[PDB]
Amino acid sequence: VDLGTENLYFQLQPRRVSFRGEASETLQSPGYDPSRPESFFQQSFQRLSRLGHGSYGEVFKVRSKEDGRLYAVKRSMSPFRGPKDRARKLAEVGSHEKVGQHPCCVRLEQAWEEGGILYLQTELCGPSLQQHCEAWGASLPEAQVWGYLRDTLLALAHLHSQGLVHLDVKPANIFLGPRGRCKLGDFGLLVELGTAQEGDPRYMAPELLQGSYGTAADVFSLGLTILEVACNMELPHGGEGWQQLRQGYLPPEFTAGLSSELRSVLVMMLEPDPKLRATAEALLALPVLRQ
Ligand SMILES: Cc1ccc(O)c(C)c1-n1c(N)c(C(=O)N2CCn3nccc3C2)c2nc(C)c(C)nc21
Repeated sequence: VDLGTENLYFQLQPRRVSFRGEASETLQSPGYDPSRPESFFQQSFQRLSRLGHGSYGEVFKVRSKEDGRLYAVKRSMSPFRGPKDRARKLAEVGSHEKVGQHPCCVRLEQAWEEGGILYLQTELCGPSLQQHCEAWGASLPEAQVWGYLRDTLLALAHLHSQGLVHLDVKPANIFLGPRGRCKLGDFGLLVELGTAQEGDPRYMAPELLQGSYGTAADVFSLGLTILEVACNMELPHGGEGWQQLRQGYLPPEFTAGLSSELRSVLVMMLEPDPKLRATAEALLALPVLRQ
């Protein structure tokens, strides 16, 4: 109703977080007894390794005591600051669910809050596309690039058909599947056009400087994502180089080795004018991007 004015503006029992509807907020698991002081997360999972960390919190590789299967769990660092912070963190679950089952989107298994900490349990993926390129140590071969471009386009087509904008497409937010596949993840910044925060400046669509939000923004971000991985090219967060990449410039020092076909597709994705920029649907229809 109105975030920032709540009665009791100022929970040691876990509560399921869902905007889908199931009615059962109560969590249970083998290995979990709510009368013991450890959290649901502590009692219900074997934490195997830390996959990542930052200001947001941490991600663990875990084995579920429920099914013996491997998952990734992301947890927030600190208790919610208050109801706006809580509403903003929970909105990730709403967005993640709103996305849905799509094979090119990271699948959310369940989410819960406890002690003001938010936990999201997803499928365990492979490394991020950024981590993949770091391990590769060079430009990805185009055969790999075509598969990751297709997969991430399928993911964007799925979001965009539903009026959803990811707003933070980049190698760090794309995760390897088996067999040269990948999945779009990190729906924390996703917005629903015409309803109710900024992506990585290196990948940001030029029209966002004027607050012009649209699905086209994601196509531009994926353009620079693919340019980066295909050319092993570090993207500037600002200055002349940042501007040039938003004026149709492809640096010849990095891009001379691109196939005409991959170059042509990147030019359509990097079109500065969001009204002229190709849609994900339009790109997936091109014979060069089928099967
Ligand atoms: C948990 C979570 C909730 C929401 C959501 O949108 C996403 C995408 C995730 N999510 C995974 N599924 C990760 C993962 O599965 N891995 C990648 C890192 N990595 N390294 C080796 C294997 C892996 C396997 C993962 N990793 C990190 C560092 C972050 C920040 N989130 C990740």
